[PDB]
Parts: sequence; C-alpha cells; structure tokens
Amino acid sequence: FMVSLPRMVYPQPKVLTPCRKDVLVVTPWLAPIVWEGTFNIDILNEQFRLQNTTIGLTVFAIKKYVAFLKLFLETAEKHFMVGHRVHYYVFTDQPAAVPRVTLGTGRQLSVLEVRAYQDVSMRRMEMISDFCERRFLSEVDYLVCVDVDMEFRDHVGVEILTPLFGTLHPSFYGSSREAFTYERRPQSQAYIPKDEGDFYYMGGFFGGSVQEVQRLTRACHQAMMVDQANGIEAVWHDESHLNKYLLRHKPTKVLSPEYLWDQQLLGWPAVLRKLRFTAVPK
Amino acid sequence: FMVSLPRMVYPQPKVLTPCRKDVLVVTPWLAPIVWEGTFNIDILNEQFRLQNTTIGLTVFAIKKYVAFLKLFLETAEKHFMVGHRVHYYVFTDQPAAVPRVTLGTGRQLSVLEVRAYQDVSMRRMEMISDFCERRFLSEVDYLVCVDVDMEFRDHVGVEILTPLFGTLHPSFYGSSREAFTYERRPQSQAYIPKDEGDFYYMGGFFGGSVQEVQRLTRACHQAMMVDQANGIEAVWHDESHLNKYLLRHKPTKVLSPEYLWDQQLLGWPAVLRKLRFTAVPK
Ligand SMILES: O=c1ccn([C@@H]2O[C@H](COP(=O)(O)OP(=O)(O)C[C@H]3O[C@H](CO)[C@H](O)[C@H](O)[C@H]3O)[C@@H](O)[C@H]2O)c(=O)[nH]1
Ligand SMILES: O=c1ccn([C@@H]2O[C@H](COP(=O)(O)OP(=O)(O)C[C@H]3O[C@H](CO)[C@H](O)[C@H](O)[C@H]3O)[C@@H](O)[C@H]2O)c(=O)[nH]1
Ligand SMILES: [Mn+2]
Ligand SMILES: [Mn+2]
Repeated sequence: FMVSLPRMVYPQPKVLTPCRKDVLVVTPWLAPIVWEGTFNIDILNEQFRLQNTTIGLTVFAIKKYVAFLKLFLETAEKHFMVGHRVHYYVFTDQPAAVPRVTLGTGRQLSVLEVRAYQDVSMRRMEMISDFCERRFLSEVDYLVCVDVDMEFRDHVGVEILTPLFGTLHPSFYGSSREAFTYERRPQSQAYIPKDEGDFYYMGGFFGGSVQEVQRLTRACHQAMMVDQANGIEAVWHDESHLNKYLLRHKPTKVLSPEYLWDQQLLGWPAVLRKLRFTAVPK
Repeated sequence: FMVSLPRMVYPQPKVLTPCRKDVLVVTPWLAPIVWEGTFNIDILNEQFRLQNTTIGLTVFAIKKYVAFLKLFLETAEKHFMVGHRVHYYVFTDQPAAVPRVTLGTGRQLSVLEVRAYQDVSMRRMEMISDFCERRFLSEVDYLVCVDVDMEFRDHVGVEILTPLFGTLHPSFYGSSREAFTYERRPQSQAYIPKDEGDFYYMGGFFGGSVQEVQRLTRACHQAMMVDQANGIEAVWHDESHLNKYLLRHKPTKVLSPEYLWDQQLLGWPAVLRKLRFTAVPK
C-alpha cells in the first residue's frame, strides 16, 4: 500500500515541451531511459521514502582490486542514495584490507569473504544468486550490482530503481547493433545474431528488485555453466550473458551513460550533462 | 515468472534519435506518456501474450446512453486489445436494450444490472469498487474504465497497460495548470490549489491493475461520500476526485490525447498522428 504524497510546489510538466530533444528518453517497450532533465528528484525521493526503501549495493574487490574500495565507498557516501537506507555488500578475498569508511546514518556495510579465482568477473553471478538469495530477500528491496574500479562524482539516486535495469555501455551508445561486441558464436548460450539487439549494456552496473536480480543472476550463472561444459567462454564473460538476458527479458528502465562513463577514454560530450559514476585508472 | 521473448527482427532503437521531439514522452516521475511512435507494438504484444493477459473493460450505459452501446462495442471489437483476452462489463439499468454484438474469439461480455439515478457519472466509482471487487480480481488482470459516448477509430492496445494510468483530457493538454478545471473550493476533498497539478486527466478513460483500480475507485468513492456529508459536490464530479487521486498517487503511465479526442470540437492537430478513441455526438 502506497500512502498519499504531500502537497509539493514544482514546475508544471508541459506536454508540448520535451525535457530532452537530443536523446531517446523511452525505449520501444516503454521503459524510461534515465538522463538528466527527465526526472524531478524531489517527487521520486518522496515516493521512495514513503515506502522506506532499502537499497543493497554489491561490489567485488578481489586480489589487487581491494585498492579501489576506499574511493569507491567514500564517494558512494557522497552521492549514492543519500537520504535512503543503504546496505553495502563488499565481497572480497581479503577482509582485512577493507578500509574503515565512515558512513552516514541509516547506512551499513557487510564484508563477505569469498574464494579468489575473467573467472573473477564471471563468478559474481553465482555469488550474487547462490547463496546470497536468502539474505538479500530479507534485508533490502532493490539490489544494485557494480564494478569497484569506479568513483561516484554526482548524484546516483532512486531514479534508477525499478524491477530490472541495465546501463548503456559508454563506448556503444551511438553505435549500430552490428558493431556491438555481443557474443557472435552460435555455440555459446550468449549468442546474439547481427540483426538482433536493442542496446549494449555494461556488465558493471545493473540492478532491480531482489527477485528480478536473483532471476537474472541465476539465468546468467546457468548459461555460463552450460558454456563451460561445452568448452566455450563468451567474449565478454558475464557481460555477454547479461546482454543475452536483457535482450530476451527487457529491462523496465535503462540508465544513460551518465551512469557509467570513462572521461579519460571518451571526454565529456555535450549530450552528457552529468558524469555520475566514472572509471578510475587501473 | 516471465518466460523469454523469442528472436524478433525489428529496427534498432538509437539513443541519439528521439522517437518524438514535439511532445513530452515521459513524466517527471518517469512514467511513459503514450504517443504514436514511442512504442513497438510487436514487442509489447509478445510481452503481454506470454503472460496470457486478460483485460476487463467497464462501461456504464444508463437511461438514454444505452443507444451508444452498439457502436462502442462494435468498434471495440475492431480496435481494442485485438488478439488478447477481453471481458466487457456493461453496467446498465436496461439489460434488454444491450445490443447483440458479435465477438471475436477469446472475448466475452457480461451484462450487470444496476439501479438508475451528475449522480449517474459519480456512482461508477462505487459500482466499480463495491462490490465488483471480488469478481474483477478473479477474472481479469487489468481493468480499463471508459465512457460509453465514444467510438474506437484506431488501435488501443497493450501499450496502455501498467499498474495505474490516466489519460490527458483533450481540452487541457496544452494549458497551464491554473486553467485546469480542478475543484478549487478548499471545503471539497477534491480541492487542488492553483499552484499544484501535473495534468488534467479525463474521467472517461482510466485504468490499471485490478488492485490499483480498486484502490483508486475506493478512495474516490470515500472522498465523494465525505463531500456529500459536507453538502458540496465537486465541479466535475468523479473526474474532480480522479484528478485529486492522481495528483497524490502518480500514474505509472499517462495516455496522450490520442486516447480521448473530440474531433468536432478540436479538429485534428499535427501533434496527433492517430485519433484512437473519440467522442460521438450526444
Ligand atoms: O582481479 C580482479 C578482477 C576483477 N574484479 C572485479 O570484477 C569487476 C570487473 O572487472 P574489471 O573492472 O577489470 O573489468 P572491465 O575491464 O572494467 C570490463 C569493462 O571494460 C572492458 C575493457 O577493459 C570492456 O569495455 C567491457 O565491455 C567492460 O565491461 C571489477 O570492477 C571488480 O569488481 C576483481 O575484484 N578483481
Ligand atoms: O444519463 C447518463 C449519464 C451518464 N452516463 C455514463 O456516464 C458517462 C459520463 O457522462 P458523460 O459522457 O455525459 O459526461 P461527459 O460530458 O463526456 C464528461 C466530459 O465532458 C465534459 C463536457 O460535457 C467535460 O469536458 C468533462 O471534463 C469531461 O469529463 C457516460 O459516458 C456514460 O457511460 C450514463 O450512462 N447515463
Ligand atoms: Mn570495471
Ligand atoms: Mn463522455
């Protein structure tokens, strides 16, 4: 049950004035594509606070990638879901190397030890699904699953939340589908033919409700096991499987490349009003 | 659980090319605004057929308005949810005046007798909520609630379906909120101040999931009873209450005026590529 919004004073949306004319803001299956200027964060914050929303954020920091945690977490504190309940889940082979980061109120962090192992990146799907299944369902409403070699520079908030989302890979958002680096070998479960595909989604930022994320990660894990049994490894590993899944199960929101950007590689194009979550040199 | 979509060949959506540049296609709370060119109906038909979706359509035909049923139903057969399961619920004081309309496969019609009574238009909220509650929950997935003094001229399909939707009133989609005919007396439960409001929604086309429609109709009925006890009748009756509800509970899709148009009164502006559901002279 959703209680009523309070009275709010804000600018009237005008039907005969687009928010953005330079970009696609809705997919052909009627999922919003999230860009700056498409949302009123005050309305969305109200909606999600009235539900006492809890967001889980998963991040893997295995072997040398523990070095990225301090900046990742410190900047998440500045920019990720501020004002909402947040539970970080840090998966690592080195629990003692997790930095002691000071958290705002209503935010918590759990360190989950895993075994260290391409395979590091792939096995995230298993670890997220099997068997963090039970824990996530009890503790959070949404899960957000990201790469650690990153920093938050600007707002990443409840505008992303939805049953299932993917994020446009910053190298391919202007590309034709034939150019997307989908798995192209028919022998792989991740196979997508040259005439199929909506977008190329980045493996380092996806999420949704706990139920939908567990479905996605279970399916991707199962598909990766089939490939392993058949002696084939998808070209971009878990990302190839994520792309196959999101082709056949359309996301209910798509995040623009504001949400996953590499300024060193790609600069700061006019079409990006904000750079929210960005690559750190590795 | 949602099964996988099959392989489909269709045009690639391009992020740097809007579908429509002349109109707002997403609200500030990230609800799609449904216009021609924003959706691929083949994708949406697949999604909804894979769930074996059943859509209920409620329509009231009381006193002289039984004359509108033949054209309403015959044109609904041509244009409303074709290919999907449909259950019409015709509420009337004259069961014998309901015309015998030939239905396509997977479609059915029930005649529900009510007592005849502004008040005719208002009491729809009670009749929809109390006590068709039980029946609708067992029989359909979505409910669509419309005026009868209308005809379908073009496609109205699963692109509208969502947990809760309203439709832009064709007289006000280009208007400033101060001009909207909201109830303006603070003594009414439907009261909206001059500095509040997103859109003016038409009382003759709303819908959603059964649960969300029962919430809306229950709330509007309760609010109308409070007004009656306080000796006040909202300026546009049930529509005034619908507008209050949708201000405080944002719809998850908004239908463009393609979905509720009056050509005699308003012509055929360039911004309307299709006239889908239109007023009949009364
Ligand atoms: O030793 C490890 C190795 C990985 N990891 C974990 O796995 C995540 C993904 O790996 P990485 O970021 O290197 O891939 P990326 O290189 O960012 C993967 C991305 O960039 C590619 C170019 O290198 C392509 O653009 C591809 O499309 C894109 O997904 C990393 O952020 C860590 O959370 C870890 O903890 N320890
Ligand atoms: O004797 C009756 C009376 C009503 N009804 C039922 O109630 C529905 C609404 O009434 P109506 O269409 O006259 O209102 P509209 O006039 O279309 C109401 C609409 O137009 C108004 C102008 O007349 C304003 O524009 C208003 O904003 C808008 O809602 C009608 O379609 C029938 O299903 C019935 O069965 N028998
Ligand atoms: Mn990375
Ligand atoms: Mn009418």
